[PDB]
Parts: sequence; structure tokens; C-alpha cells
Amino acid sequence: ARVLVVDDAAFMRMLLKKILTQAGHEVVGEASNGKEAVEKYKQLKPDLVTMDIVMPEMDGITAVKEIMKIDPNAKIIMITAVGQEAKVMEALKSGAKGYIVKPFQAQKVIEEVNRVL
Amino acid sequence: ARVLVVDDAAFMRMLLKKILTQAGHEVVGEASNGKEAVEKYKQLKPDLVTMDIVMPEMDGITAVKEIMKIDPNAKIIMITAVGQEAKVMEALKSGAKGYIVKPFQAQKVIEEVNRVL
Amino acid sequence: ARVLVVDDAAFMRMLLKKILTQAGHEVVGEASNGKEAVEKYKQLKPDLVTMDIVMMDGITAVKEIMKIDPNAKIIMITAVGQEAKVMEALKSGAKGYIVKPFQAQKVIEEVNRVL
Amino acid sequence: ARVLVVDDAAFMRMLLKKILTQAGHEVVGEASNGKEAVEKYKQLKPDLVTMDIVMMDGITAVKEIMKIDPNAKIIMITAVGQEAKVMEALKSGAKGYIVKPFQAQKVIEEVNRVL
Amino acid sequence: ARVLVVDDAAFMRMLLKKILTQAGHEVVGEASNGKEAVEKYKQLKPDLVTMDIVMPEMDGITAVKEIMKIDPNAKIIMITAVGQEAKVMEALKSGAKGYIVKPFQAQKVIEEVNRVL
Amino acid sequence: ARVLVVDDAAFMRMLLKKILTQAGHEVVGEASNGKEAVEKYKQLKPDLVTMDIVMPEMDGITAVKEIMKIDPNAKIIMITAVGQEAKVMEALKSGAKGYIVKPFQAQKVIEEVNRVL
Amino acid sequence: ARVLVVDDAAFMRMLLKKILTQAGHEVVGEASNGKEAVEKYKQLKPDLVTMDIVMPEMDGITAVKEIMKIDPNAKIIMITAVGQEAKVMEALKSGAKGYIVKPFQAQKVIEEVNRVL
Amino acid sequence: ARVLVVDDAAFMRMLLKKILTQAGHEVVGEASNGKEAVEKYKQLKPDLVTMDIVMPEMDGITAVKEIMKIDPNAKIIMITAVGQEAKVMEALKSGAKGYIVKPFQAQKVIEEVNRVL
Amino acid sequence: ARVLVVDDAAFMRMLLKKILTQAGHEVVGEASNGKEAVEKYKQLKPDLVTMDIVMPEMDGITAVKEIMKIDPNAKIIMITAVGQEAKVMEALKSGAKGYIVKPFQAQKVIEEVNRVL
Amino acid sequence: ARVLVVDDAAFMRMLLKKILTQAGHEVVGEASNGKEAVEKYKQLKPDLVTMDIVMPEMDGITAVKEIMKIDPNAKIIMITAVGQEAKVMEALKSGAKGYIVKPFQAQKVIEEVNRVL
Amino acid sequence: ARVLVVDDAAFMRMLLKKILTQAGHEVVGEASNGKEAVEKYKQLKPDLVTMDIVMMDGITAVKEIMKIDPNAKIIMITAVGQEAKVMEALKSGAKGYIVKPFQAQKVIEEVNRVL
Amino acid sequence: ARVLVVDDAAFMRMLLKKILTQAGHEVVGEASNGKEAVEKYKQLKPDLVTMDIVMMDGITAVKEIMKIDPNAKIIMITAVGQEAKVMEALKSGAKGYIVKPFQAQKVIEEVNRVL
Repeated sequence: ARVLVVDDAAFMRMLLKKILTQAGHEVVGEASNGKEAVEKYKQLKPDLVTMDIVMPEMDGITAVKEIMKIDPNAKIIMITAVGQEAKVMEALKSGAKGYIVKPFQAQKVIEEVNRVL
Repeated sequence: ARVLVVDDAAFMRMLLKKILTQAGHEVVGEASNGKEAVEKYKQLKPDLVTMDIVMPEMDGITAVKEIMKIDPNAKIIMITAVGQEAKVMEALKSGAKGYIVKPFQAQKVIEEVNRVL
Repeated sequence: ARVLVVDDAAFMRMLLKKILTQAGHEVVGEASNGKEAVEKYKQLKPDLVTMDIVMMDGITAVKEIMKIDPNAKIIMITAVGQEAKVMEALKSGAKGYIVKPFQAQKVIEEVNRVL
Repeated sequence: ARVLVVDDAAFMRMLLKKILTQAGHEVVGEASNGKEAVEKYKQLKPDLVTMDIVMMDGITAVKEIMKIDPNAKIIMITAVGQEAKVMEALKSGAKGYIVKPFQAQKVIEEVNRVL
Repeated sequence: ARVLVVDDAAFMRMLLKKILTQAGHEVVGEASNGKEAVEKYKQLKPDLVTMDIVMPEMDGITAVKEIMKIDPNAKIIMITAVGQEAKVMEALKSGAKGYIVKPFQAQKVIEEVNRVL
Repeated sequence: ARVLVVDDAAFMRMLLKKILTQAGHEVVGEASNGKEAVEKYKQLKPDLVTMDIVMPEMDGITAVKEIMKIDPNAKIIMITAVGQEAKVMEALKSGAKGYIVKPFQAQKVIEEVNRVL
Repeated sequence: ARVLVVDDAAFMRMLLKKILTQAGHEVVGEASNGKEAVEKYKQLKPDLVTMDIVMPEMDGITAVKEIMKIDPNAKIIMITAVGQEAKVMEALKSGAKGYIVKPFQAQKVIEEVNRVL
Repeated sequence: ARVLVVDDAAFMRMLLKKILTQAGHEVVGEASNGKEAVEKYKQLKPDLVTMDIVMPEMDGITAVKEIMKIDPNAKIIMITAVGQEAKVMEALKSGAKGYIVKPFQAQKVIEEVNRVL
Repeated sequence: ARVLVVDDAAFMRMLLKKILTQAGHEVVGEASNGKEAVEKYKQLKPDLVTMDIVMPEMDGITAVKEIMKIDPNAKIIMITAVGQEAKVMEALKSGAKGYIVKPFQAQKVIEEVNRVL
Repeated sequence: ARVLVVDDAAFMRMLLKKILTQAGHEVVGEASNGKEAVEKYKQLKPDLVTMDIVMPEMDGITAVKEIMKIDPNAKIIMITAVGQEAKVMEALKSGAKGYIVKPFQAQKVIEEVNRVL
Repeated sequence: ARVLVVDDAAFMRMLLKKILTQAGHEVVGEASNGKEAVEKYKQLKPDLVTMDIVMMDGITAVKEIMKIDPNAKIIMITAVGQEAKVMEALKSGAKGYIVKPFQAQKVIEEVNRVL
Repeated sequence: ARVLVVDDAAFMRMLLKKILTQAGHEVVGEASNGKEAVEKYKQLKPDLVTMDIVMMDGITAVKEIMKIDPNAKIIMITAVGQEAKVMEALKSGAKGYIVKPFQAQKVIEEVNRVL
């Protein structure tokens, strides 16, 4: 069978891939999160999917909060896309120190890195 | 000057890594999701984190539902960890056909793969 | 001579208690399940524990029904903490589950999905 | 729409029956254990079965008590057909067993042997 | 002229076998207990059976009790077949320390041997 | 450890012996019925006993009855020891055709074999 | 006109061979089971194949039984993988004297060969 | 010792043969299935047989499918017994060109051979 | 006067060696773990042994972690038996790239070596 | 490739070494325990490491027992840290003749050496 | 495209066979030594041969050891069919031999005779 | 009583070692070929040596095949350090070589060049 292997841990995808291949199956693709598994399913139409039941769920804001609990002096720069300004605002409130804009202009990224350090 | 780079898109991590390295910084690690960013922060104690504001949020159950919308005959095997049985149950209800237990015992994985196919 | 009596059936605890008391022993406490027996053991330090096992399981019944009728429609009832068994029941052919305590609307929604 | 309701608790069968009937379904039969559900399935050919699983087990409780007190004295209660579980309980540290239905003299003889 | 020889004492079967063979008969099988004599009769359809009137009668439970009288610290592991669980239970009650399951899986046999020792 | 292996089937003693030896244990003796296990325990004082839960229980009379059910024309000669005359009598009643006496005198055994055939 | 004849019954192969030859065809090969038919097809590239739909295939246990009928003193070692213990047990019961485990450890193979001889 | 080596996998026979020969034994023959092992036993009278406990069985239908993969223009006639019709149907669907029932008339066998060519 | 010095700490072996030599003794060998002390005793037959009671012993997983600290691009294949899957999983998580199973099949060892390189 | 082979069993290192060499790889070193594998890695910078996941650990007490089996007149002094007294006691019971606590005075070490000789 | 594969290591023949087959070639035969390769060549007439023969012999080793130590004690380990070589080894200074397959008892008897 | 065990098969060294040790001897070393046995003899000075060397070479096989078929196509499989032998094999008529460890791609490239 043609198998899509889904797990956030690269090494776990590799272990499962080895077992599946030894049993005669072909791993036709891999994914590390939910959204990616859906897209790869559409594209590859595998006979079978294996999926870790823990898929990454933690949003940027929560990650900022957790890092700030571990280290109140942490320095975090957010990357924004357009339309997510509300979330960046909240990330800054929760302790992030700045942000940079995609697509990256190298000079502006570096200027912001220097300001934050 | 020691930087942890966090983004779900590999090519975006590579572009940012190149800019940071050219400017004299050392990229000491990378992460593609929130949970991984937190763990890598604890472990690496970087001077600086760059973090995409959109981190993967889709849980396993939602990924199962979405795959089932695309293909009502999809064959999906969940991987369970201990303590997540409620979520596996719901994944099965939402259309997953079976599950395998970590740590993997190859013979049982294959037996479950064969039952599902 | 100090005895902790464990059985899920109240009347069976009472019958055993009567026999033990007539023979000169003191029933110092009672329990109706394993977890409760452990707690009472810590607390009472009895000389002796009597324990009844409560044992065809649900999973086998699901398998047997599916052998008789491969199109059988079975909905499991679970409470919180029994999810491992429901998982196995679903794997063995059950089509869904409903949660105790029952919320009528959710029971009916699941009944309709399964039919 | 024809439903076989399976649960060891009578009152839970009645609560589910009420909800199913109010939603327009017919409860065509009831059972309190797996074996009985299989027999009733053959006989009634229901469109749908609801089945409650009845699940810390006795063996784990024996193990936990033995961790707390390696000299604990535990006597299992078995009926005919549960011998596999008693065997495992004895292996996990229980010192004996008594048979239901209880014969007072044999219970006391076993209590004395174990003490 | 085709003879099934039944006796619990090997040397008695050998003496009888020698006499029968010298007299021109063919010993087509041997058995050392009752159950074995019945099975060998079905299978061999001998013209004649010789059978010691004392066949072994001691059940497993009695053998456990007798060993325990000789040595109260004896360590005995029962082998169970399916359907004999009541007898194993009673053997454990009478002083046996554990049991192993046929067919033997070597790792589990050894684990049980180690637990008992 | 020093192990006494008890099982009515020779091949099962050999299989268990192989597993025990591979794990480092020494099989110091074997027995095929209950009575023999007790005697060997006394004599060998093993650290450990393995014992099949089904030990032969069927007496001579039952074996005669069972053989006669299988083949009403079966020809069975009993071997008697002194003191077991009641059992031989019952074996004859249940369909055995004769008996021979231990210790064997070859001539008398053969005379009885010829009478019965 | 070049024909491969496939049937598990030798007599049926002989009858078909005779008829085909009398009609002017050349029987270029024969096979008595499926696997053999495939191999002979690759190798001989016949114009035509005749093939029985049912080839009955003798398993290891049956082969042990048949060899033991031919020679009651036969010495047979089974080659097994892990997980086949029920079948090994049955093979031993039917008269096999031992077993060796794949993948092979040469030392253990030889040890088992020596024990059996 | 003189050894008959029985295994369906050629490479496994070769590995066992090498180990046996290095230890000083003589592999006097090989077989790849049960029936062949029996015949070789009769003929060679080996001191010892090594025999894989699982022989894989290719059925007629699979053999037809495999031949058709090797040569899509293969010409196959199912010469079979009555009562197999579902399997013959499937063989015909999988590419077999003909069928006859045994016992047959020579004339009709040849007529079917001619139709198929 | 011929002394074997046993201690896991190199500095402690050096200090003891110096003191023993200054006092007129000859240090004929050193060992840093138990197994090594035994072997060196057999071989050197010293008049005297000094021995630390506690030698801490590094397991496979710790060795993987330590090698990965020294060289983050290290390529490590674990050698495991069946039943150790939890430990292999952890070794892979700690940075090992694969595993091979004892007893060795040479072909699979090489296949895994090639995959990892 | 250049390979470092790590396994506590010499014979297992030799089997793996043979397979690797036959396939064209170079075994550049060997180790029998974790600590030794780390040191050899630093020194050899191999392309690849094969490493048994379980390293067996001989403790000091076992090493004392083993030495005493080899030579019942062995002279062993336990040079140890404070807080180990139960284990030293057992070592003395198992035949060690002396003990000193580290850190020590040279003079007292030598005095204990002299007492034991 | 028809290939004869020659290598003394079975697993190396198998690896090369797999690579050749994946590339579209047919492995028509195998051999593990030179003499066997020649015979298989005659018989199979392959388009192509791959060959890895891996080749100091026992007799030379005996001679060299005897030069180093004229009192050396050497036992040859031989199978049937190698008697000419054993003869020569004994002439060159070896003191005995043991025959494969080994009986432990005969090995020990020969070791004792030679010492 | 101090024994050097010489055999190209690891498992045969191990079997002989076990028998020798059970009989009271000490195996002080092992070797898998002649040259190694000589070196180990010098170094260990054993009381006793057991030796099984098992020895047509590749070059002769090439020559014989070329006599049978002057258009034969032969590829040598070599490791590093055997270049002198490959040279001679090519001179005697072999058309190419492949180097261990194999890369599949290089094997195929060489097979295609030679055909």
C-alpha cells in the first residue's frame, strides 16, 4: 500500500516509515501537522494514513506566554503576515519585544534584531 | 546573538537563518510549531527568538474530519499515547479505522495495518 | 481478626459480614470497588481483606454480534475514564458512542448519525 | 428505530429508554450483560444496540495493597467461571479464596488457614 | 499378534515386550498411563492390549500438596491449558507460586521463572 | 537454577528443558506423573519444579471401559500385583479377557496370550 | 505448439502429455504447483499452458507426519521464526525432534543439530 | 551427518547449507516444499531433515495472475475438476483463454487447445 | 607488591599509582570498570588489588547523548534485540539515526547502513 | 565508510565487523562499553557508529566475587567514598581484606596495604 | 543482460542481484568460488559475469610456526576429502588432527595425546 | 593448556573454544587466517594451536572463462588494497570493475559501459 505518514516528530516518521517499508508498503509522503496532512492527502490520494493523535495545537501567543514564564527576560520578535495584527498585538502585550514583516527585507530584519538586543 | 528560529515553513526558516548568519548571529536551533519552540527555548536558552505569529493549530480529530470530507472512504490509523484515549475515541468516531500503540512492536503494527486495508 | 470486606454487591458484603462476625471476627470497614479498597486499607490496616472480582465482556459481545450480523449498528455508552474500552469496541465494529450522564439532544444526534 | 438497550444498571436502561422513546424509537428489549445482549440480538434483530461497558480492577487493587504492605493477607471471592482472575490475583500476592455461594464452615476454614 | 503394552514402569514394558517379541508378536506401541492407552488403542487398533492394573492416579493438586509437605518452601510453577483454570487456582492455593501458558513464548516463561526464584 | 520438569508428554518435557537450558538453568530430572514427581522431588531437592496441571488420573478399570466403548471386540489382558484383586475382578467384569502375574514367567504369559487370542 | 503442463497429479500430467504429443505438440515442461508453474513459464516461454485451478499444498506439519509414517525413527528439526510457537508445538507432537530459529545463529543451529543426533 | 534441507526460500537453504557444511555435515539434498521433502526423504534416507514449518502455497489463480504479468499474451487453459466454477471464472477474467473439465475426452481437449491457439 | 588499581576516575588511579610506586610497589595494571578488573586480574595475577566499590556505567542512550554533544552530525545506528523497542525509541529521540536487529541478517544490516549514510 | 563498532560481546563485534568488511566498509575501531565508545569517537571521528543499546554493568561487589572465585587467596582493599558502608561490608564478607575512605592520606593507604599483605 | 553473479558471501550476491534486477537485468545463476563460476559459465552462457573471489594457506602457516618454534604443537582441523593436505601438514610438523563434525570427546582425546 | 584457535568461521572458533574451556584449557587467542595465526603465535607463545584454513583464485577463473569464450564480459568486484589483482584480471581479459561498498548508480554505470 501507498501510505501518508503523519507525526510532528521527524524521527517518529522515520521509525514508522522503516516498519512500513520492511512490511512491503510505500511511504508516498510525510506531514508534521494537521493542515499539512490534509493538503498532502488531497495531493497524494494515499491508500492509508498514519496519524499521531497529538498534532501541534499551540498558537504563537501561548508560545510567547510559556517562554515568558520560563524566562521573564526572554527577547522575542514576532513575524507577521497581513490580517493577523490582532494576534501580534496580543503577543507584544504578553511580552514579545518586536516584529518583522514578510516578505523579508534583510536590512529591516537586521535593524529590528539590533533594536531588540 | 544566539537565535532560535521558529516558523512552520521550512523555506522561511532558511531565508531568516541566512540573513541572521550573514549579520553575524548564530542560529542555535529551529522549530516548526509552538510546543517545539517552548522545549527548544528551555534547552537552548537563546538570546533571541524569532517566531511566526501563525503556528499550526489543527488537532488530530479535525484533521481526521477534514480528510473524511475529502474522501469518505479514507483509511486512517491513529497513533496513541497513554492519556489521550478520549481523543483517539473521538477520532475513531469521526471516521478513523484503527490505532497503533507506542512504543511500536513491529508485528502488531503490521497486523493492524493489514486489518485496516 | 480485623477484616476489610470488599464486594460491589451490598447484600454480599452483608452476608460475608454476618459469617465473619459469627466466627468472632470484626468487620472494620467496607468497600465496593478496588480504588476504595486501597484507600480503606491504608486507613484501617486490617489483618485481612476479602475481595470479590467483578467480571462475556462488552468487547466480546460486540465481536459476537458483528459475526452474527456484519451490518449491526452498535453505540457504546461511556463515562469519563472508560475511553480505552470504547476505543477497542469501536475497533471491533461499534459505530459510535454516547456519554453519561445523558444529554438528550446529544444522544439523539448520535442515534441519527449512526442510522 | 427498533433498539436493544444493554446496561448492567436497571435505572440507566430506564433513563435511556425514556430518551429513545421520546425521540420516536421503540425499545424492543433489554439486557444486563454481554451474553444476554448476544441472545437478545439473535432473537430481536434490532436496528440498533446501545451497550454500556462495565469497567481500578481487582488485580490492580491487590497489587497496590501488596506495595503498601508486603505482608497483607488477601482472600479473593470467586464464583464458578472467574477462575482465571483468581489465579492472577493469587499470582499478584493474594493468599487464598472462598467460593460463592458461601458455605460458612468453608469460609471460616479458609480464613483460619490464611491467618 | 499386534500388541499394545501398557505399564507405568518402563522396565516392565521392556520385559513384557521381549517375551512377546520372542514368541512372534509385534509390539506396535507402548503407553505409561490410562489416557495414553486409550489414545494409542484408537490410533493403532491392536489385536491385543496388556495393561497394568495400577495406572497413575495422582492429580496435579495432590502432587503439589505432597511436595509442599516434603518442603514447605518448594517453588512450583504450573503449566495451564485453557479450561483447567479451576485446578490451577487450587494448585496455587495449595502452595504453587505461579504458572506459565502453553503454547510457550520463551520470554514470558523466563520472566515467570525469574519472578518465582 | 536446578529444575525438576514434570509433564506426561515426553516432547513437552524436552521443549521446556530446551527453554530452561537456553536461559541458564539445569534440568536435574524429569517425571511423567504425580507420584513420580513427589519421589523425584525428595531425591533431587530441586530449586524449582515445573508441573503440567493435567497429570494422568485414569485408572485401569476406566481405561478398560473406554477401550471397550471404542471397540466391543477388544482383547485386553490385565497385569496384576498382589492386593489389587478387587480391581482386576472389576476390569474383567468391564470386558478384559484375562490376566498375567508379575513377576513374569515367560511360559505362563505366552500361554495366557494364546488363550486370549 | 510448445506446451507447459501444470497439475499436482502426476497421472494427469502424463495423460495430457500423451494426448498433446499424439496431436503434434511438444510438451516442453511440467509443474506440480503454482510457484513451479510461474518459474517454468519464465524459463520456457511456452506457446501454451494447461493448468489445474486447485493445487493442494502440503504444510510442514503434514510433511513431518508423512515422513514419520515412512520412517518412525526419522530425525526432523523444524525451522521456525518467532511467533510460530503453536505450530512448532504441533510439529513436535507429530514427531519432530527439535527446532532452530531464523534468523540463524550458527552456534545454536549446530548445538541443536548435535542434541538431536 | 547427512542432511536434507527444506525451505521455500533458496537463500535460506543456502545460509543453512553453509553453516552445516562449515561444521562438517553433508547436505545431501534440498527441497522447497512439503511434497518434494517427502520424495527426497524416501530417496536419500538422510540422517537428519531441517524443515521450515511454514510452506507458502501459491494457488492456481495466483499462478495465472503472475504468468499474465510476465506475458500479457500468455495462453492458458484451465483444465480442472467440476465444482470449481467461481475460481475458473476468476481465472478467465484474469486472462486465461479456455477451460475443460476432467475427466475429459482427448478429442475435446485438443479442440480446446486449437480454439485457444 | 604487584598491584592492580581499579577505579572509574582516572585521577584517582593516578594518585594511587604514584603513592604505591613511591612506597616500592609495582602497578602492573589499571581498570576503570568491573568487567575490566576481572579480566585484568586473570591475566596479571597481581599480589594485590585496590578497588572502588562504585563504578558508574554509561548505558547506550547516554553514550548517544554524549556523542551528539561532541558532534551534532554524528551518525549512530543502535544494535538492539527484539523487546527493547522503548529504548530504541528513546535512542532515536536522543539523536541516533537507526537500528539493526540481532541476530544479524547481513543484507538488512547493510541496507540500514546505506539508508543512514 | 569508516565505522566504530560498539558492543559488550566480543563475538558480536566480530560478526558485525565481518559483515561490514565484506560489504567494503572499514572498521576503524571497537569498544565494549559506553565510556570507551565516547573516547574512541573523539579520537577516530568515524563516519558511522554501531552501538548495542544495552551495556551490561558489573558493579564493584560482583567484581570482588568474581575475582575471589578465580583466586580464593586474592587480596583486595576497598578504596571507596564515605556513605557506601553496607556495600563495603558485603565486599568484606565476600572476601575483601581491607578498606579506606577517599579522600585519604598517603601514609594510611600504605599502612592498609601493608596490613593486608 | 543475463548475468552470472560470483561472490563467496551469500548476502553480497543477494545485494548485487537486487541492484541488477532493479536495473532490468536477469540474474541467471550464482556461484561462490572459482571452479563453480567456470562450470556455471559453460552451462549458462551469460552475457555478463560479476566476480569477487577472496583468497597464506594452512600448510604455509604450519611451516612458519615451526620455523619460529621447532617444538610447536599443532592440531589440524579437517573434514573428509582434505586428507592429502592433512598428510602434508603432518609432514611439515603438525602433530595431529581432528575431524569435523566434532565430537567433544574425540577433540579432548586428541588434545591430550598431542600434549 | 594455553591454546590459539584458528578458523575462518567465527562460530567454529566459538564451538571449539567452548569445548576446550569445558575441558580445562585456556583459549589465549583467536585468528581467522594464516598470516594472523603466525603473528598471534609469536605474540602469545601458546602451548597448542588448532588450525582449519579453508583456501581456484579470481585470476584463474577469469583466464578459464576467457578460454571458453574469448568475447566474455567480466566485471571484477574489488575493495581498496586489491588493485594489483584487478590490474592482472583486466590484463587477463576482464572488461571492468566495481568498487565496494557499492553505490547502485555506479554499478549500473559500469554494467552499461561493459555491455
